[PDB]
Amino acid sequence: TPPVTLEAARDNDFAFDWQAYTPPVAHRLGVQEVEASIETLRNYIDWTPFFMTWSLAGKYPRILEDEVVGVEAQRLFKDANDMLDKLSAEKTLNPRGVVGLFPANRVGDDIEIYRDETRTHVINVSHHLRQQTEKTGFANYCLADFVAPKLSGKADYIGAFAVTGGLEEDALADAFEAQHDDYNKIMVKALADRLAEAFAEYLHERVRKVYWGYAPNENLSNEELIRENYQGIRPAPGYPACPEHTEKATIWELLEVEKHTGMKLTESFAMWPGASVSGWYFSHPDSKYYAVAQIQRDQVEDYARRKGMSVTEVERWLAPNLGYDAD
Ligand SMILES: C[S@@+](CC[C@H](N)C(=O)[O-])C[C@H]1O[C@@H](n2cnc3c(N)ncnc32)[C@H](O)[C@@H]1O
Repeated sequence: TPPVTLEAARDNDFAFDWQAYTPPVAHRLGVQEVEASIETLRNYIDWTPFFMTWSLAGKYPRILEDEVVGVEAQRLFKDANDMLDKLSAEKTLNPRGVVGLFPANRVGDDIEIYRDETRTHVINVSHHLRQQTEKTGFANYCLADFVAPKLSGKADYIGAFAVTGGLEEDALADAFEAQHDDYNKIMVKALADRLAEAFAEYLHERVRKVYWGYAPNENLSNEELIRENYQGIRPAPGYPACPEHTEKATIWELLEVEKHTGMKLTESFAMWPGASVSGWYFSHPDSKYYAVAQIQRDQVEDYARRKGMSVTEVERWLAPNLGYDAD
């Protein structure tokens, strides 16, 4: 579809009646270090991606019943589960995380995060991109649209989190590798992954129910959680609704991630350990995932100005999304 100017994009933003909506107030504002045991996390594991890691197709649990790959799947799963028992027992892989909730308001395509409820001092800004193609009856989405504009005078909030399956991940895989045991070496990385992702599901649930607290009586099964049948979203930088990776640096700063979990970001803004998940929390009932997709040169120059970066640095990071021939 033909791109649109940034201005026409911004003119077709998410239309909602803010004067008639009262965003839910965050019950626990602030930053809180969190933890979760392997035992608790196992109830939140989505196993389908583990089987796909072992090049097996099929969705858990039906996959355990496949007359051809069923038996290999059952072996994998049994070994998966005995290793979990062992890391659980020996406390050798320890999931760590941090979560935070903040007063926030939308100004343009960005989200201002305030030091407190007087909302007079911006401690950080969460920058976002807006879809830049001609949209038919649908707004040109930007994640900032799901937070109340500062102009509406409504108090709103945003949350963030960073979780890891454990800082031991490499020590464990490194040891399986030294003795040429690539099976378990894969096994331990595949599990740390499931655990990181389980912790993100579990923590999002605690946020919906207690920390932000807008859905205190929520009672979803793990399959309902996997189907995302809850109110709200937890977009992660790097994913399609927010493809710009350097924003992981804002989360690291807001939650003081390294100080509270030992998790670090690299030169290309990847997270260490490898089994880690970071992102934002949005409470709006209408929030959803989508792809920003191809963005034009006017959006790149504006984004660079807001971020305080040169247009070429922004070109490096948004390269998969430039809707024009970059250089
Ligand atoms: C990666 S899966 C994780 C849950 C799944 N059951 C699993 O275990 O893999 C879905 C997650 O990816 C991120 N995500 C997916 N689509 C996204 C989008 N379009 N924009 C931003 N983040 C997105 C969100 O953090 C979301 O919770």
